[PDB]
Amino acid sequence: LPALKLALEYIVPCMNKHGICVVDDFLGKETGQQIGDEVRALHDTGKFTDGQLVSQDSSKDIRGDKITWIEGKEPGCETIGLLMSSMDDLIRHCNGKLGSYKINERTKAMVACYPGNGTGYVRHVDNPNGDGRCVTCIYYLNKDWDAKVSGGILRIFPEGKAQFADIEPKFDRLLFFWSDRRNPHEVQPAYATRYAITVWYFDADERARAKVKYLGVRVE
Ligand SMILES: O=C(O)CNC(=O)c1nc(Cl)c2ccccc2c1O
Ligand SMILES: [Mn+2]
Repeated sequence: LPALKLALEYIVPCMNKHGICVVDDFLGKETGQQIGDEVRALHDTGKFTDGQLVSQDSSKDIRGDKITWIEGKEPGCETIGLLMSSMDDLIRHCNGKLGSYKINERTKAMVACYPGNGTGYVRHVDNPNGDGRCVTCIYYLNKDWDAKVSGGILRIFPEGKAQFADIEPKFDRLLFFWSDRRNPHEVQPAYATRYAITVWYFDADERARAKVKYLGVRVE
């Protein structure tokens, strides 16, 4: 599907209505599997961190999600860069229709690997203090994921709503949601290796004034 039809007929109305939007089969099996291959290659060659220290004898320490930051131009990351370009194309075609936000900037990609040792990620808000991030975009890479046996569901707790939104981390699934306090969320314990790629998109105004908050030119 062209970035434009998805954006205009699904992503814009869904984000303005629900603030949580899922696109399945975003890039297709061939491209999705190549991205999976690149991510697994990064993992197998030690490009990830050792993992979030979950509990602290140091040999018995439990570590959780591993991460690596990817620009998309690195050797062996070109298909990740293609994913990032595709995300950018969608956001570009949503211009002026997501909230009243103006998006002209993003982060690098954060590739995350939950190692499958029963660790997850605690309930949190991505941007609770106004750092400029307005949309969280996550792409999942896990073929034939069965949450009934592997866990790893993303559970979102939409504000003002007495309800859960449970999202399985399915292969070739793209997810968008508002990054601020509207969408507290958690990753339930994962019992199999679980990969995802996240990009955050900035609202230009919030980012500009965030620079005032968290602050140079020489004076002679
Ligand atoms: O992977 C998922 O479905 C959802 N993950 C997250 O919400 C998530 N959020 C943050 Cl802020 C971090 C932050 C650092 C490392 C991993 C994260 C993560 O997986
Ligand atoms: Mn998060």
